[PDB]
Amino acid sequence: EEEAVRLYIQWLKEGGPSSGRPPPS
Repeated sequence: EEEAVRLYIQWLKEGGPSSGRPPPS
């Protein structure tokens, strides 16, 4: 189950403040 993407894409994608944040990976 994707804990992630709400968490991961939460990092970078659409609503994700990237460039200066550690990802799920």
